[PDB]
Amino acid sequence: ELFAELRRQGVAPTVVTYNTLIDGLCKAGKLDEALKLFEEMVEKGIKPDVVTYNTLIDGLCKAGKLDEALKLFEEMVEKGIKPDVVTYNTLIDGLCKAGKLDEALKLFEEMVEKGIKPDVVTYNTLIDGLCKAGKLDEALKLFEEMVEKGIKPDVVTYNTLIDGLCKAGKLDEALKLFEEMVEKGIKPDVVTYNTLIDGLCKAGKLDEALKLFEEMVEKGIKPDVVTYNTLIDGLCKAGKLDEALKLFEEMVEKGIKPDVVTYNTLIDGLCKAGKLDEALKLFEEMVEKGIKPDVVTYNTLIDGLCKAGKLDEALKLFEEMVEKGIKPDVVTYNTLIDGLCKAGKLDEALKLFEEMVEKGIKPDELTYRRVVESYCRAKRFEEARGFL
RNA sequence: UUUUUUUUUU
Repeated sequence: ELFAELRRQGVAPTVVTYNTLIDGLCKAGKLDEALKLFEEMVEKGIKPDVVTYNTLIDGLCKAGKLDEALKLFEEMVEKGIKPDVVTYNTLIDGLCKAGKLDEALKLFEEMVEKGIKPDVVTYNTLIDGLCKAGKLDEALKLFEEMVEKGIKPDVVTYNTLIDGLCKAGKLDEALKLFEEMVEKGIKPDVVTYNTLIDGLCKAGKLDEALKLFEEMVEKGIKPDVVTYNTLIDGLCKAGKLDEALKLFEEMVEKGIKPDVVTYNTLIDGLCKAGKLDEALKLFEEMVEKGIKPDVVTYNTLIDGLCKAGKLDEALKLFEEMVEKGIKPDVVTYNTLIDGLCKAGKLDEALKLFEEMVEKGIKPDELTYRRVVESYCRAKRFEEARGFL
């Protein structure tokens, strides 16, 4: 509202004010209103700049609308508004996270071709894409390459590689790398410790994780919500749910405020244990304390109910889910498809795939495998061949 | 004023 008022008087809105606003709308979520602000400013004769483009482009990548981001990239190049190292960083990230690492490497080549030097963020972004694509190998290569270029690895560089190494099973390497970053002027942070803690929990070394938690508290590094979500998931997975609820209480007492992941993590643990009551209790409680269940909450509950054989209840939560405006995803659909299919409700399952395709959700491997399976033991085999 | 790392669901 302050905008109209500022206009009203004699203050001509800058491009930075529109950029600030558009960023706000792109974070707050509402993308299409951001686009609308873009058109409004274009109209008023205020020229969108390279920051305007980068902002919208980022927001479109993170709304899943990649190809639209690329439309905007095209458009900015048409206008002579030259993409900069940030434009390319944004797009490289967007491509890596949409499973198009090869195209990302393309943009990486191209920016150099245009006299744009990759910076520490470019490298961090690619080392992350590389790791998450299984290519630890290439990631470390890149880590050598950036030092060759005189670009100084930062905390994010080390955090990224510590994580990749953990995820590949190489806990010992991650630890040695942690030591290396300390032996340098790089002070680890909450993320370094959170990453290491997660790595220790995943490898079944929960007490080493708790030790490390003590050490970060000692070293003056305040644990955050992620720290506690990580230890809570570790305890639930280790089968120690009492202790996890204890840590939950404890974080509330330490002034850490549980978020949606805290609640999903607990709901998962309780569902997996078969304590579907306590789980539903926490679902209602989170809504009560005003923490909006997302798609993972409902997915988690639905899978808990299907696994218990409470199909009706599960389906019901799917309905309530939609009615609350919560948009399903491929996980929701794989879960119900799976559950229906186990129940000899292959027809409905197929219908669920139909709807899935009709709302604009990609089916993914598991969906394919699953509906093929169900089509088979049915048994309509030509029906499956045509479905693929 | 915009871009990179850690935790939860099939």
